[PDB]
Amino acid sequence: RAFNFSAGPATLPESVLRQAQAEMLDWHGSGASIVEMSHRGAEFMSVAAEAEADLRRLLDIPDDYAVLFLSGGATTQQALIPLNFAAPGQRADYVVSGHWGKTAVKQAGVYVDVNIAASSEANGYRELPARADWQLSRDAAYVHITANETIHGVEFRDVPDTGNVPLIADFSSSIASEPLDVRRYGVIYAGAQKNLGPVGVAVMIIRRDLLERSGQPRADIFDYRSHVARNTPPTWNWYLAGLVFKWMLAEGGVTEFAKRNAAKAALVYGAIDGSGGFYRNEVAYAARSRMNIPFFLPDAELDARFVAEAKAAGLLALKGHKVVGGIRASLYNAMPLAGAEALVAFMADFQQRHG
Amino acid sequence: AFNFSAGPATLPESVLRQAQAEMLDWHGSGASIVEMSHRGAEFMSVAAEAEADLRRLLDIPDDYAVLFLSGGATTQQALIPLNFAAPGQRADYVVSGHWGKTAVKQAGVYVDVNIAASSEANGYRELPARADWQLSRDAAYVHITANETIHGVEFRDVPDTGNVPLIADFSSSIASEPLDVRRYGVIYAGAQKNLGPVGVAVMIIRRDLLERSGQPRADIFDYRSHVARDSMLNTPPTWNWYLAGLVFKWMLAEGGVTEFAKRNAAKAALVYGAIDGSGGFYRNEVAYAARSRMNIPFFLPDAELDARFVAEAKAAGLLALKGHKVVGGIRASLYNAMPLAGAEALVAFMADFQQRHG
Ligand SMILES: *Cc1c(COP(=O)(O)O)cnc(C)c1O
Ligand SMILES: [Ca+2]
Ligand SMILES: [Cl-]
Repeated sequence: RAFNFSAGPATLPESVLRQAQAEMLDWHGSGASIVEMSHRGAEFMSVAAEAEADLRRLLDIPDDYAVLFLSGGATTQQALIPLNFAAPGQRADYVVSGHWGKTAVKQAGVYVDVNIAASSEANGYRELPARADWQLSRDAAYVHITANETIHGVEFRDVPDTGNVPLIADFSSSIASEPLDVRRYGVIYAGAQKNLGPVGVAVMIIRRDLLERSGQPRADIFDYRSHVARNTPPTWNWYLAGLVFKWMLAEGGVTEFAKRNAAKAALVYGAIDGSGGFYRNEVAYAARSRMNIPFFLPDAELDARFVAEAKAAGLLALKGHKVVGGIRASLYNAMPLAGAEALVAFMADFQQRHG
Repeated sequence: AFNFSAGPATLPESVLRQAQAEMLDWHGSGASIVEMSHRGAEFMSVAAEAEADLRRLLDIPDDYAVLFLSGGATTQQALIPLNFAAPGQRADYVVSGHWGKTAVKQAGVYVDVNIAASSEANGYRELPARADWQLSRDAAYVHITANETIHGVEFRDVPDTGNVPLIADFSSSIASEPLDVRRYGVIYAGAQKNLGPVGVAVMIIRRDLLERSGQPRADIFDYRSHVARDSMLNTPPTWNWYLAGLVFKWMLAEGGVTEFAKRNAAKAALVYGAIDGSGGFYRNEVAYAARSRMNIPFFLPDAELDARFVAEAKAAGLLALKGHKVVGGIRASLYNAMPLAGAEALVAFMADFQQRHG
């Protein structure tokens, strides 16, 4: 098979893509395309309601959290979060463990007093900053973390304690990759084209008491309270997200993905750690991501040969991000265990031939 | 059947057929558009065609920027004052209907909105004379709604705003006829109306306006950064950009905006002809110079006959003709994808309905 290890867009389940193609002119036999459905018609309202109900069941989202499906990606929500959940220039704490947290900080500085409570940038984002050294603010509007740093392969494995300050977490690249204890969070959000919502579908899960905050002066379209009262993806995108949620449920839910993703990552790290130094991962063991695994061969020429020979072998999109170099194997929910097995077998053969 | 919906609009059948056929096999490549990286060479080539085709379709000069954006027209109605006005600066708005009211609503927190002209107090039937507009010398821009879908009111000219740039919402009429882009500071259009349900908004910006500082704002809310990153400042909606590009190609293959000017003038002339010849049986009160070519509301002698018109038309295969809830009546939307034959079928039904009920 052709395994697609792209960090973005994530590989989508074949059956989901096949279904979306097959009924694109004839949804459920109705004779009309999902693309041309009115958002307010009975047909699409059922699609949207099933998408929300299925996501709530997948992640065990309580009724006292709101669920939003949104356009504009994670970066738009990184601007809207301080505008909705902080007073103007109120302090907000950010923990920076990689590129996507830096981006979240960049959007928010205009609107809130952004405090870097901790950062691993000085060591090149090779670890999580130790919780003991975090410098949290008593009056912070929230503490923002990036659950899984997609470029740097750095992942939280424990929900940090932030006292009585709500925790806000960017789960773009790991949402629904394992059980998520929603009640521990003030806000969980995820951009599109990573682990959960496909093209054009960002997700936000919001503890409802946070909607009682004034926030900052803002247009209605930038007010989450107005979104919850009644900037949603196109219908076909929302329908595609709903198909993904149904697929995840059919596969066994987050109980199954926890086991599958742990197994995929253990195989790849095992292949790295047992390679006698030919493959090298530089992330602290306690922070090693299950979802995005960066590693390096002895030089960049071998890195390039690996990407090209892997591509020829049906293993796609393995070149690391520019700001890191090397190789990056992404192992999202729709990547089967067989794909990690195929990568590990290729890694063994490649080393036998070039090492 | 013919679908007269004001939104979402009828998509050309050929566009949906092509999109379905190559969903998993774009250009014979075996690759799906929905899984393409936006910075990969394949989708980069799609985005370049989409911009080139739109520039060709509307004759957009090089000193205007073209953006493809998520968030719809309402998002851009908040971003326009944040990008093109200083905090609290005067901004002039012309309200000829409900989409203008929505634009005012999004902007009021960021700029000192002045209603330079409005028809709200008479149910949006008629705008004041141009000489009675209260335009502000210090305004950051004048915002108009080119076509208002609920009341069927359209600018058939371009108002003179002096040296204050004109910003125009073309969601329901973009590419329905030639447009002299140079007469505008900003042209923008959300999806679902004359573009059809393509899932992306377009903006056309005179590049000197990007030299303005606007208001302190996140980078993701900064059109300057969107232009610098070619509408890929963050992850764009790729599939939707691709669908919009198919619509542009379809519009060019039909003969471009000169052909749609002819077709849309002919569809509207047929329907207004049926209204105007009816002896008052079909009522439309919009002054002729402001009559929309794209959304044509009219009223039967009473609401019971409006309901009979909707129902009997539906049974005749003429769909989605009920007027917006806030006005009642009938509304025939006649977007680019609606063929002349649809207007002919509607007018034949209008003649038979009046023969029977009148
Ligand atoms: C991919 C990714 C993003 C991307 O942000 P968008 O605005 O959706 O492009 C954000 N956060 C994380 C953790 C990511 O992995
Ligand atoms: Ca600040
Ligand atoms: Cl749409």
